[PDB]
Amino acid sequence: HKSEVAHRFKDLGEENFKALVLIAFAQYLQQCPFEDHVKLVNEVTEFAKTCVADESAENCDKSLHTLFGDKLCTVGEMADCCAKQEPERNECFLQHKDDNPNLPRLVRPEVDVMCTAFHDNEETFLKKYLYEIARRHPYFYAPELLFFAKRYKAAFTECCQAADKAACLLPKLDELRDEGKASSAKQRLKCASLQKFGERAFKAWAVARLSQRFPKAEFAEVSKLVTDLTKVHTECCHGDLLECADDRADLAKYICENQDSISSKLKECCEKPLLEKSHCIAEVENDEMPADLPSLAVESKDVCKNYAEAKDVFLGMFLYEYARRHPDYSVVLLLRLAKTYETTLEKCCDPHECYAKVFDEPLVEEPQNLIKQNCELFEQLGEYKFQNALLVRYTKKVPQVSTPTLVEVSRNLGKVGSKCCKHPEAKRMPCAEDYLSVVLNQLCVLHEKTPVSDRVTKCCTESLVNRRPCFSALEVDETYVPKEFNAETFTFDICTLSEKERQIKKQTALVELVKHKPKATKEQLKAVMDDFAAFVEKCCKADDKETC
Ligand SMILES: O=C1CCc2ccc(OCCCCN3CCN(c4cccc(Cl)c4Cl)CC3)cc2N1
Ligand SMILES: COc1c(C)c2c(c(O)c1C/C=C(\C)CCC(=O)O)C(=O)OC2
Repeated sequence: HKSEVAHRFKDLGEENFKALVLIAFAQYLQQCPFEDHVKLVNEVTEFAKTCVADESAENCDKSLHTLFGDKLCTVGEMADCCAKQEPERNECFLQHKDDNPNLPRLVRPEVDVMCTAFHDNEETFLKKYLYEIARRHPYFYAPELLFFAKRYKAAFTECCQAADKAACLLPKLDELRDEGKASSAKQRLKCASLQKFGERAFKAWAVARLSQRFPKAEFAEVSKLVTDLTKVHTECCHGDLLECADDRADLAKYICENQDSISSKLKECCEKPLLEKSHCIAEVENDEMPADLPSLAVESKDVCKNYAEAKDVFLGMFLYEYARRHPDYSVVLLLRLAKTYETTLEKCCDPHECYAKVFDEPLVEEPQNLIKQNCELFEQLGEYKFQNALLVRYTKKVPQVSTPTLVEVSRNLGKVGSKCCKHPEAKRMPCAEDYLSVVLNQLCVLHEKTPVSDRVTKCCTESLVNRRPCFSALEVDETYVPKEFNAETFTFDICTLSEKERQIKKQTALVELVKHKPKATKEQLKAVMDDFAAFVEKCCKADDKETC
């Protein structure tokens, strides 16, 4: 339409619009109180209704960026992003998006406290959810956040009328919260690939993953879906959230109305309501690959004639054909195979006798031996021992990395052994390798915020695919001569916290111990980690309390 806001408002409805806009505000200005934005959002919503009645009305033709930026610049904690033209302002807000914004961790009130607030003002409760999530996750998938919001509303609507509200609601919120971090982590990688590597980098990745999942589809179908997807995530990762959710609603539409040309596993995904549609398709299982499929063609003579007539379309089709056949090959491995074949086709183009042994070119043996060998060690140590085993070997590599970043990163890295070492041989690499680069991007984004090491940054700026191999061969930091002591930190209130929170601290000290004593042997190191745990347990099981 002529007016932009009215088009989105109509398509999405007032409910989603209101939610989508609020999420937009919370992700730009992450510091502003809950109440102050709510005021801004409703003003935009109320104004949105003006343009719906009549698009000709003043200020309606304005772009979504302009309208949003104007109402935000109305609220020493001043970066001063209110800097003239919209190409500058919006990109400014995008620039300032704090991955780790430093906000108090919200504590979870008692079940009875939360249920009553749900009966008082149910609207306010759900808004505070979108608010607090969008603040601490500025690169969260907005339309995926709307889905989680509804599920949040379902848990309270169901449990708070139960006999035992605490046994119902708590298992779920913990479940929702785990999925929250996962949905956030995964979506940050999609924004990193785009904004730090390029649209072609995102297209390539998308082609590969889709191909494995919709192998029954023709090439241009997947090619279509890649274009449509890239446009959704680009909109989302750039603040244009309204266009993001709107397109994604349209994306699922065109998909469910063309299932037979795409996949068979969308059967009941398209049974679920509007939001539940998008979520299902995103996670949908890989469709069975068609039987009686060729391999190659045994190299063709017209290889360089077709590679020059449509390079990307060829390489894309290569990627399509190869990925659709190998559900067991990780996207990272596949992109390596696609990049090894492209450079072979660049130098060689007697071409035939040059690119004959390309498919003979080891890239596959590396991840295989990686997963098999490590899951062995993970079975030997266990999650908390493997985490601990990694916390040392990684602080060793880069002691300069802040302890918090070392902990969470190393924590989440070990958790690979719990997630993917369960699957058969075939479902490991699509699980592990993919999940690894997600956690690896966590480090990169945290590090990029407060950088203190070149080795870490070297891998992050390098090829996204080569991140893992690069990080595994950073050697051990020798020039870490200064290893200053820490008096106050070791001094352990720690007994009112959950068992999980307790271990996290015990792991915080593990890093600090190596940061003070790098060359300290793991044999004398292991002794300290056992006693320090034996001390905390002993001095709280006793009537010492806060004296020991
Ligand atoms: O913040 C820091 C400080 C500096 C630093 C240096 C190196 C580094 O290592 C990344 C490269 C190895 C990746 N491992 C490979 C093994 N892997 C694993 C775990 C369980 C099961 C399975 Cl199957 C597997 Cl493969 C976990 C991920 C991390 C850090 N991090
Ligand atoms: C498997 O998820 C990925 C990942 C991990 C990456 C990329 C990617 O495109 C997708 C597919 C995108 C999806 C499923 C959108 C969901 C929907 O369909 O609504 C990428 O380029 O970097 C990494």
